[PDB]
Amino acid sequence: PFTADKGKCGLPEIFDPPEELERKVWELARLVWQSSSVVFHTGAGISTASGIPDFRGPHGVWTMEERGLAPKFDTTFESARPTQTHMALVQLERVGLLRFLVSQNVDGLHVRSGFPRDKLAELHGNMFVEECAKCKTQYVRDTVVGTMGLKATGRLCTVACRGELRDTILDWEDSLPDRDLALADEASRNADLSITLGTSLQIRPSGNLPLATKRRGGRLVIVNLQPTKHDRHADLRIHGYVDEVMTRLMKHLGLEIPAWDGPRVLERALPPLPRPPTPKLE
Ligand SMILES: Nc1ncnc2c1ncn2[C@@H]1O[C@H](COP(=O)(O)OP(=O)(O)OC[C@H]2O[C@H](O)[C@H](O)[C@@H]2O)[C@@H](O)[C@H]1O
Ligand SMILES: Nc1cc(Cl)c(S(N)(=O)=O)cc1S(N)(=O)=O
Ligand SMILES: [Cl-]
Ligand SMILES: [Zn+2]
Repeated sequence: PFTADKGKCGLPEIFDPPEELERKVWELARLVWQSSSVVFHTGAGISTASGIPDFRGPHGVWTMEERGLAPKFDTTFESARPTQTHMALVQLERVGLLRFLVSQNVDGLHVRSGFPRDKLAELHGNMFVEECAKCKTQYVRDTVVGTMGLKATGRLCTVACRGELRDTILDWEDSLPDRDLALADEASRNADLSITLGTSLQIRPSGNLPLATKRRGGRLVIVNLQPTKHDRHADLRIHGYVDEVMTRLMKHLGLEIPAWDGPRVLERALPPLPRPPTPKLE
């Protein structure tokens, strides 16, 4: 924990100028239109505009620690609202343009946004989620589960079990959940487009999954203000605020970003809603 490798922290931000930013989000739209199977990979960068500081940005948890400063939260995890980017990802799944969502975020915001859990891999856990050791039944709580590191929460399974409920927050030494990692790897490998949003891609294996898309001629788009570990491997790197990128993209795709009704859990994805017809491309 103390010596744990926190990676490259506080690298300078890159800002694509407006003309170039506009061009690259139109190119992103084209890649989304052309793709049979789109997988999104999300990290701390997608929750910064809700007041949750990232890890390795200029004011990241780890960056600030490295300079002897403190991170600053503008929300609690319970009062955090899903961003435009979160709500855009809900809509893209609803209209069938998102096959799978792989997240490193423990903030519970994808679940609470109404994103279907059967299309979500939560690689590092979910702070609102506790799991029964005996029957592996998961409980999505309305409050943060008070422990980390897969500890006993003090609550017992209510399954028609009295099993010990434990948090789902990995500590440094913990293996990733095999179900989430298995499904994330399968999605990434079979995707012909992987789009990274607000991740520096420094954590193995989470950060390596988008590269798996590149096998058998898949395309990789990295959306990030800072450089990322796999920048060289990207077909497209967009240096801009993920909210500006996702709003411009939804506008290109002719989709509205849906209203957040407040914290809501959806276990299973629906058949796709209607979507606009595809533009002519070539
Ligand atoms: N609004 C924004 N728009 C675009 N990029 C942004 C924005 N805000 C931040 N960024 C970028 O978002 C990126 C966030 O990168 P990192 O902070 O490493 O977060 P991770 O998800 O990859 O951390 C992985 C794990 O590491 C931890 O130990 C935990 O275990 C994590 O789950 C930066 O490069 C920012 O430039
Ligand atoms: N950015 C961030 C910072 C912290 Cl400190 C935590 S944690 N360890 O308190 O869950 C979680 C996140 S996020 N939004 O990536 O889930
Ligand atoms: Cl909190
Ligand atoms: Zn149980």
